[PDB]
Amino acid sequence: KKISGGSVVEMQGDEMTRIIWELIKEKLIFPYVELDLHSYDLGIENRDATNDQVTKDAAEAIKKHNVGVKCATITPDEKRVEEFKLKQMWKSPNGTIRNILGGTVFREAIICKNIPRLVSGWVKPIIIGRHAYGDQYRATDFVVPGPGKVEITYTPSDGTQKVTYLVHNFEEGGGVAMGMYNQDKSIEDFAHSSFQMALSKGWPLYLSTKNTILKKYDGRFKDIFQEIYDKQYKSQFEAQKIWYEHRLIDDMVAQAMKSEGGFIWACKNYDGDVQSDSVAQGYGSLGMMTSVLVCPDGKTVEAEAAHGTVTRHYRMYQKGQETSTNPIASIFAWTRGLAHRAKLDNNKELAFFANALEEVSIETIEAGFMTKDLAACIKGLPNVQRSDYLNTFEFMDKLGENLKIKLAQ
Amino acid sequence: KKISGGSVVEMQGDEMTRIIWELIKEKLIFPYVELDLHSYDLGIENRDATNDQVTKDAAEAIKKHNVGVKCATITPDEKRVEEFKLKQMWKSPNGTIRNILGGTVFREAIICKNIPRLVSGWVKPIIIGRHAYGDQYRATDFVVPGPGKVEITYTPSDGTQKVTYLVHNFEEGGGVAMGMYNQDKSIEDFAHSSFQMALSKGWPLYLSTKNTILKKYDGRFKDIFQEIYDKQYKSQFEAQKIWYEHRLIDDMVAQAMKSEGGFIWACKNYDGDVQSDSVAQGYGSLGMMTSVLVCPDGKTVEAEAAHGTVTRHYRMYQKGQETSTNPIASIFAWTRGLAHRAKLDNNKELAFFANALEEVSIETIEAGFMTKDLAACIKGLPNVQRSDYLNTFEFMDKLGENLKIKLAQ
Ligand SMILES: NC(=O)c1ccc[n+]([C@@H]2O[C@H](COP(=O)([O-])OP(=O)(O)OC[C@H]3O[C@@H](n4cnc5c(N)ncnc54)[C@H](OP(=O)(O)O)[C@@H]3O)[C@@H](O)[C@H]2O)c1
Ligand SMILES: NC(=O)c1ccc[n+]([C@@H]2O[C@H](COP(=O)([O-])OP(=O)(O)OC[C@H]3O[C@@H](n4cnc5c(N)ncnc54)[C@H](OP(=O)(O)O)[C@@H]3O)[C@@H](O)[C@H]2O)c1
Ligand SMILES: [Mg+2]
Ligand SMILES: [Mg+2]
Repeated sequence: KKISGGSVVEMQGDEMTRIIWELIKEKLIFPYVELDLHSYDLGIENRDATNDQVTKDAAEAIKKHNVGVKCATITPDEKRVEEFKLKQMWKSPNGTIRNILGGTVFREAIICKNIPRLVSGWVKPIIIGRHAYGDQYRATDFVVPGPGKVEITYTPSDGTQKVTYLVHNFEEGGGVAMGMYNQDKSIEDFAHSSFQMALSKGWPLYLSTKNTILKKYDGRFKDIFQEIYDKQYKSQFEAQKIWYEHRLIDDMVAQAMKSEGGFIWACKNYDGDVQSDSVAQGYGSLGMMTSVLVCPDGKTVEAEAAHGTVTRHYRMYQKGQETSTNPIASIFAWTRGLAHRAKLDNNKELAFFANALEEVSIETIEAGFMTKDLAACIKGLPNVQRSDYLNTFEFMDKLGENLKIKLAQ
Repeated sequence: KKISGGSVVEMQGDEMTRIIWELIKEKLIFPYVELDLHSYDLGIENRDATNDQVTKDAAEAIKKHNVGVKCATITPDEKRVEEFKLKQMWKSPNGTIRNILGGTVFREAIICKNIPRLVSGWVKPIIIGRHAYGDQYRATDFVVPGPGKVEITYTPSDGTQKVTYLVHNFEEGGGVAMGMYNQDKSIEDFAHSSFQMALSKGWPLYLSTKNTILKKYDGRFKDIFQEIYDKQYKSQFEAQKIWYEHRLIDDMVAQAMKSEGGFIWACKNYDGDVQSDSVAQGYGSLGMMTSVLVCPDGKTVEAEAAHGTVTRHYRMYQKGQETSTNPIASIFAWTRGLAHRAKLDNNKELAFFANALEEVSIETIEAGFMTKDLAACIKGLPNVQRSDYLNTFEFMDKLGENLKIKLAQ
C-alpha cells in the first residue's frame, strides 16, 4: 500500500542529474508514496522554449504548496548559448528561485561510518546556513585610475543632514574601491531561518561575524540575532537543551576544525560561500551534501543536491561509457523535502518513510556497496580498482531492493 | 669553537614566552653561535617606561640590520592597563613594527610525522601570506537608520568627471553600509614579497580572490600579480620548477583541504586573517607555527612565533605549578631568522647550524620526547597521562642534549 504524501513541487533538470532524478522517482519514491505532485520541467530545453517562465512559475508554485524538490540545472554561459542555440543567456534558476522565495540555504552532509572524512574528527554534521543577499554580492566596485577622493554618502529621506565620510584620499597613483550594504529586513529573515533550522534539527547555532573590526556593519547582524533570539526563540532553545552564541569568524573556523560537528553555523554571504566549500571538501564528495533553502516563514522549503549536473560524467554517459555518479545527494533532497512536508502535515507515515530511505542509503553504503567517489575516500583515488564500486545504475538497483526489504515489517 | 653569526636584532617579550626565550638563547644558541646582537626589551614594563619608544627603535634597527627575532609581547587592553598601571593603552608592537617596515606576514607549520594533523593528508607546509593592508581593516562602515540613499563617489584630483555609484536606495527601514579601498603600491609590495618567499622556500604560489563577483576590485589584485610575475619572476620560477597561479577563493579552500601541502598561498587581508587560523588549527598546536614578516625589498625579515605569551601557562608558572609549553615555535623564530642572516652573508656554517637545530627539534619529538600539546594530538586531550609528555624544562634539557650530540658528526 501507498502512503499519502501530500503536495510537493517537483522540478526536473539537466544532464547526469536528470537521469538519476527519474531513477529516484521510479524506483525509490512513487512505488511507496502517492503525491499531489506539481511538476515543472526546468530542463534547459523547456526553459528556452518558455523564455524562463517555467522557472518563475515553479518558484510561485513552491510559495503556494510550501515544499520544493529540485534537480540540478545548467546555468547558461557563452559555451552553453552555442551548445543549445539559446535565444538569451538566461540566469541561474537558483538565483531566480531564491530571489522570489527569500530564505537561507543550509548544507548538511550525509555521513557514513566506513567513509573516512578528510577532517578525521568530524562525526556529526556541520550545517552551514549562508545568508543569500547583499554585502560583496551586490557590491558596487571600481578601479581608481589616479589621484582623487572616494567618499560615501548617506542622504536621508526625512529631509535632515546628508552625511559624507571620506573613505580614502588617493594622493599618488591609484587602486580600487567599493561600496556594499545590507538590509535590516534581510538580516531578520536570515536570523529567523537560522533559529528555526537549529530548533528543527536539534543542534546549537553559532553566528560568525567580524565585529571586532566592522563594529557597525557586523554589530548589526550580532544585535539583530540577539534581539530576535531573546524575544522569540530563547525558551524553545532551553527546553530543547540547545543554545545560540555569536562568535568571531577567526575563532569559529578554528572551532569548526577541532569540533566533532553537530551544529548549525550561520554565516554572512561571503563567509558562507567560502566556508561551505571548505567544509564540504573536509567531509568528502559533493555527492554526500544537500542544499536546503529555508524561508523565514517556518513553512516554505526548497531542497536540492549541493552539486551540479555533473557534466563530465554526463559526457561519458553520452558516449556509451561507464558511469558512477553518486545519487545520495539527490536522494536526500527528496527525503529532506519529504520530511519537511511530513512535519507540516503531521504525517507520521511519510516521516517514517523519509527516515527509512535515509537509513537504507546509509546502511547500503556501510555494507560495502558504493559509487567510485566513495571507494576513493576509503583507498585513495589512485588505488581504486573496478571491484571496489558499482556503476550508477547498479547502485540504484541495490538501493531500490534494500528499500523494499526494509519497508517490509 | 663558535660560529660567527653576524648581526641580529633581538626583541625580548613577556610572560611564559619570555622565560622560554632566555632558555633558548642560553642552551641552544649561545653555546654555538657568536652574534653581533642588538637587544631591545619590548617587555610590557619597559615599553611603558619609554612610552613605546623601544618598539620604534627596534623596528628602525631591523631596517638597519635586516634580520629580527622577536618574542611574544602583550597587546594592551583595559584589563592589562589595570594589571601594570599603564600610562596609555599602547599599540600592539607587531602592528607598530609592520607599519614601519612594510612587508607581508607568512605562516609556516613545523611538521613531525608521529604528530597527527586534523586534516589527513597534510604532509607538507601550507604557508599563507597575508596582505597587511586595506579592505575591511581600513574601511568606513555605518548603520543606515532609515530610508534614504547610499552612494559612493570618486572625484579626480582636478575636480572634474566625478563618477557616482548608487549602492542602495533604502525604501522601507534601514540596514548597514560600507566603503573600502586598496592601493596599487601596497598590492605590488604584497606581490613582490609573495614571489620572493615562493622562490626562497622552493614552493609554488597561489593567489586567491573573488574576481567572479568583485570583477574590478579583485581583478586588480589578479592583474598586478600577473604583470609583476610576467615582468620579474617568471623565468626564476621556471628554472626552479615552480609555478604561480591565480585561484578563485572557493576553489582554493577546497584545493587546500584535499592537498598534501607544499605551497605558498597569498591571501587578501581578510582571507589571510581567517584562513590562517583555519590552517593553523588543521595542523594542530600553535606551538608548531611561526609568523615571518618578509619585506618586498628581498632583504629584510622579522621572525616570531605565531602564538602569544601563553598567559594561562604563565599563571601556573607564577604559582609554582608544573608547566608544559611548547617552545618549537620560538625556536623556529630563531632558526628561520638565522637562515635568512646566513643567506644574506653567504654563511654556510650558520646555515648548517640553523637547519641542524630544526632537525634536532623534529627528531626529538619524533623519538617520543614532547610537550603536552603534542601528546594531546596523539592520544586525545582527555586520554593524556603525565608519562606521555615532558614539562618545559625537561623538554629543553632534552633538546639541548640531542643538539650537542648532533653537532658532533
Ligand atoms: N544547483 C545547481 O543547479 C547547480 C550547482 C552547481 C553547478 N551547477 C551546474 O551544473 C553544471 C556542472 O558544473 P560543475 O561541473 O561545475 O559541477 P558539478 O556538477 O558539481 O561537478 C563537479 C565535479 O564534482 C564531482 N561530482 C559532483 N557531483 C558529483 C556526484 N553526484 N557524484 C560524483 N561526483 C560528483 C565530479 O568530480 P570528478 O569529475 O572528479 O569526478 C564532477 O565532475 C554546470 O552546468 C553548472 O551550471 C548547478
Ligand atoms: N605575536 C604576538 O605577540 C601575540 C600574538 C597573539 C597574542 N599575543 C598576546 O598574548 C597574550 C595571550 O593571548 P592568548 O592567550 O589569546 O594567546 P596565546 O598566548 O596564543 O595562548 C592561547 C592558548 O593556546 C595554547 N598555546 C598557545 N601557545 C602555546 C605554546 N607555545 N604551547 C602550548 N600551548 C600553547 C594554550 O592553550 P591551552 O590554554 O588550552 O593550553 C594557550 O592558552 C595576550 O597578551 C595577547 O595580546 C601576542
Ligand atoms: Mg562557492
Ligand atoms: Mg586571524
